[PDB]
Amino acid sequence: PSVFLFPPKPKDTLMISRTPEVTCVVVDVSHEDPEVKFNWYVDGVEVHNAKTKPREEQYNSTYRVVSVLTVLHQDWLNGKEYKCKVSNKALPAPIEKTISKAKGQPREPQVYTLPPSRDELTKNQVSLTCLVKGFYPSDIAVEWESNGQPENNYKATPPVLDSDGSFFLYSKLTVDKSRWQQGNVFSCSVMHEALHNHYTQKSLSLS
Amino acid sequence: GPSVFLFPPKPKDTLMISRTPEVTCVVVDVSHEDPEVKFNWYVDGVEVHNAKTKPREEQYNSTYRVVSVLTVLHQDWLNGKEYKCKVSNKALPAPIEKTISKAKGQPREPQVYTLPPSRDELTKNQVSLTCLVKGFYPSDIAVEWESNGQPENNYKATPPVLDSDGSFFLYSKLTVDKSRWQQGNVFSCSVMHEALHNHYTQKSLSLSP
Ligand SMILES: *[C@@H]1O[C@H](CO)[C@@H](O[C@@H]2O[C@H](CO)[C@@H](O[C@@H]3O[C@H](CO[C@H]4O[C@H](CO[C@H]5O[C@H](CO)[C@@H](O)[C@H](O)[C@@H]5O[C@H]5O[C@H](CO)[C@@H](O)[C@H](O)[C@@H]5O)[C@@H](O)[C@H](O[C@H]5O[C@H](CO)[C@@H](O)[C@H](O)[C@@H]5O)[C@@H]4O)[C@@H](O)[C@H](O[C@H]4O[C@H](CO)[C@@H](O)[C@H](O)[C@@H]4O[C@H]4O[C@H](CO)[C@@H](O)[C@H](O)[C@@H]4O)[C@@H]3O)[C@H](O)[C@H]2NC(C)=O)[C@H](O)[C@H]1NC(C)=O
Ligand SMILES: *[C@@H]1O[C@H](CO)[C@@H](O[C@@H]2O[C@H](CO)[C@@H](O[C@@H]3O[C@H](CO)[C@@H](O)[C@H](O)[C@@H]3O)[C@H](O)[C@H]2NC(C)=O)[C@H](O)[C@H]1NC(C)=O
Repeated sequence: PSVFLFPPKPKDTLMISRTPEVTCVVVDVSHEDPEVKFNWYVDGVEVHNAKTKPREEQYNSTYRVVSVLTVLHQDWLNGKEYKCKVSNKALPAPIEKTISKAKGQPREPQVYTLPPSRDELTKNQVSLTCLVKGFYPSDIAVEWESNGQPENNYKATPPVLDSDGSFFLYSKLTVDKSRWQQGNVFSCSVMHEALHNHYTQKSLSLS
Repeated sequence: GPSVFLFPPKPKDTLMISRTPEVTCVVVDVSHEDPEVKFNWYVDGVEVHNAKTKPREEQYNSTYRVVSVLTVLHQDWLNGKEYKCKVSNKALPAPIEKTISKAKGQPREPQVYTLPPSRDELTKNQVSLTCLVKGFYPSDIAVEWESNGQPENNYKATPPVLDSDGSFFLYSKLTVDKSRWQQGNVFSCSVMHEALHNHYTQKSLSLSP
């Protein structure tokens, strides 16, 4: 029986309207010993608000059991540690796992929208690029939209370590050439702890 | 006990005829007492006799490490031939065999596009010159920057990323002093990939006053 502990999603911790959660997932729980007990601690102090799922049988004949703790946005961002302790009768000592935000001094992202290269205008679809650089830690959300609605066809690269020890990434949005040439506006919005109000937005249009 | 690792050539070694692509078979945790290792090599089942093994390197836990390098024809690797390394030893029951070959899949030509820095970046000491490379398959690729026929190395590239059509893209960011950009220097983004004519293409980027 193994334990895997998951941090909340970055967008959820950066935005007070959303609800950040840490998730403790226990796998390889047997039929022979099918009950699990969780104990949840924030900075070593036991908490009691966790919601545990009823166990679910997998295709491989084992059980999956999941416990979810809601965390306060500011506790996560302030580096508090979350411990999930799991007990089972086929376990000599219970497994403990501990998670918290990436350590290190935060650096603020610099966001740059780059139009498509002149050479790409011969194609039916063009590439609008969002350079997000100079940020730390790596946890970040970068999204594209137009007229306040999420754009369909894009992908970000993973964050990459830069020479100064900060991170960068690129997000590529693909749009029909006509939509660009008709002069529609597109915006890359970025969320990160080091941004004022955890949010900045940069637009990009043909002119 | 004894393990074997089989490594492939560096993409660009295979992509330029002047360079020497190698398949490298490394053997580790060879016993202190009965060490002698023999290397057999095969290309599509057919034995080849030009591998250059190095004498054993004794470690600091009474274990030997014995590397063996096989030079490979460029066009063989690109044409999907299979390279088998066979390592035998007295302390093995069966000799260990490992096989390796190029990533499969229909090749697709990368498209290459240089993007200048956003005007919002010109308030900084250093600016970002960007090369987008998309539509390529397989992911094996080399991207490099230069100026005035000297390599320009203050750049980092992203990993290849699977795009929404099965092809890969990546970006490579070059960082240069703002002054160098403002003065009209040409920077170029070299791309090397099996699906490009002559395995090479190059795109340039300069300031427009
Ligand atoms: C019966 O069925 C059961 C049910 O299926 C089955 O259970 C399964 O068991 C296996 C192992 O036994 C479990 O495997 C584990 O999976 C974990 C979760 O993996 C996923 O998430 C990872 C992280 O994702 C974030 O981060 C990535 C990079 O950092 C990003 O790429 C992601 O996008 C994502 O980012 C997002 O979140 C960030 C915050 O986290 C945020 O910043 C960011 O912005 C963004 O929002 C991914 O890495 C991972 O992807 C892997 O797999 C896919 C293919 O599916 C590949 O394409 C990827 O490249 C990658 O390889 C998943 O999406 C893992 O964390 C866990 O890893 C650890 O354990 C393994 C060995 O098991 C180690 O090799 C590994 O190194 C990790 O351990 C290390 O650290 C610990 C301590 O920290 C250390 O002790 C250890 O020694 C080691 O160093 C592992 O792989 C699987 O989860 C179970 N499934 C389920 C459904 O529960 C069961 O086994 C079956 N029974 C059998 C087989 O008998
Ligand atoms: C005794 O000492 C030597 C040297 O420290 C150890 O050799 C090392 O063995 C590890 C374990 O397999 C090798 O790891 C391999 O690394 C490559 C990276 O390219 C990876 O692709 C492989 O999958 C694997 O993880 C490692 O290369 C090797 N070190 C060296 C310098 O060659 C050995 O394990 C030790 N033996 C013990 C502790 O019993």
